[PDB]
Amino acid sequence: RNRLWLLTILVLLIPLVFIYRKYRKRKS
Amino acid sequence: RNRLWLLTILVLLIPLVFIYRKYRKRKS
Amino acid sequence: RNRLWLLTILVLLIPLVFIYRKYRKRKS
Repeated sequence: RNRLWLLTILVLLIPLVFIYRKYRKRKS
Repeated sequence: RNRLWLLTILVLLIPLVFIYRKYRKRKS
Repeated sequence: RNRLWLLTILVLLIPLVFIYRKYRKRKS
């Protein structure tokens, strides 16, 4: 009811990174 | 009575962002 | 035949794109 289930969960989070790319205004 | 299985299906979908990086089409 | 568990393993992989951002810029 957890642990292994948690690993499956992490990927769902990854669409967040794409949103960050859009913000990419200036390099730092 | 449990959409937990459905959440697992979503995770497979995020590799799309990785594909965008390969394009390197600057802005878009 | 039936490898539903295998499909979940693919899902773990997308966090890799986020990791590249952590590395920053190299080239050198």
